[PDB]
Amino acid sequence: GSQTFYGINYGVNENSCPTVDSMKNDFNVLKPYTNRVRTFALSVCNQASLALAATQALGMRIYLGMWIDRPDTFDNEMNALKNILANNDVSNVDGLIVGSEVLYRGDTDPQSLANYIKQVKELVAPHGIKVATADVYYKFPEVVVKELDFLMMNAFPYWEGVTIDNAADTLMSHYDQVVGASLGKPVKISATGWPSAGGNFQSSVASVENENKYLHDVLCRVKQRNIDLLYFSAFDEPYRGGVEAHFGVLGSDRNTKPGITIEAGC
Ligand SMILES: OC[C@H]1O[C@@H](O[C@@H]2[C@@H](O)[C@H](O)O[C@H](CO)[C@H]2O)[C@H](O)[C@@H](O)[C@@H]1O
Ligand SMILES: OC[C@H]1O[C@@H](O[C@@H]2[C@@H](O)[C@H](O)O[C@H](CO)[C@H]2O)[C@H](O)[C@@H](O)[C@@H]1O
Repeated sequence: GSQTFYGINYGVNENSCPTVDSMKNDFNVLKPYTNRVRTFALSVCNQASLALAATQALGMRIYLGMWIDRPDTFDNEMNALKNILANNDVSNVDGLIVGSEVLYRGDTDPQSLANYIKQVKELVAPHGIKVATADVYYKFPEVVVKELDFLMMNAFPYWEGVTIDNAADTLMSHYDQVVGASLGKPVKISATGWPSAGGNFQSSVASVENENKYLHDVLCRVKQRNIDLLYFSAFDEPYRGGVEAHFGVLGSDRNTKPGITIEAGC
């Protein structure tokens, strides 16, 4: 069952940073279901350095994310990347995700993002690390795609008001659109998930039964087409509030969630 998830997204509380041992304990709980995790920032809580130590001690692999929005974050994250290359083994890194939903938010223009990606690639390619960026299905302009090794899609049919019966079918449809913008490069999925509590979004209903269904459907669909998927997310995160506090496969105290069965639908 350590093949059930290709990988899993792992959240971090910036106002209450973990330790190496605390990360090791967290990743340990996940080991029966996966061998791979993903972090969202390099410098924040020094999380990238600590997660490399934790994954390596446990024999696991990792995707490393760079968090860029405000102008200063471009300098800070690049300096953190340089420190990582000098202070860490990186042989267990499957990719570097340069920004997440940068174009969706309008943090910067397409040409500027392409230039930053180009600089990142020049630094890590001799270390043997492939580069991507993550964004919504309608935000992959050619000028950005030209600089990538591969593409990663964030897509949540829940935030689209899509009903649970149609949700995984819609995910796959959005995937086909990213392929259309891919220039023939490989396409992966960096994030999708479904909340267990916190109300509804139009016809999209939040419940334990629905998260269970969505998990089964997506795992089946990506297996049929040989698509690599990072599920969102590992544990519930209360400090986000409301619906955003209920995306975990497991609970906030690292116990299992009653009603969730971890398995693929085919
Ligand atoms: O802590 C770094 C940045 O994290 C951002 O939230 C992330 C979300 O975009 C993503 O979808 O989920 C992960 C894990 O739950 C979050 O870390 C914040 O929005 C940023 O303000 C923050 O700098
Ligand atoms: O609350 C805003 C959230 O919006 C999400 O983007 C949505 C996509 O996931 C979804 O597939 O499409 C719709 C537009 O058709 C987007 O709004 C982000 O993924 C979240 O990070 C964000 O919090």
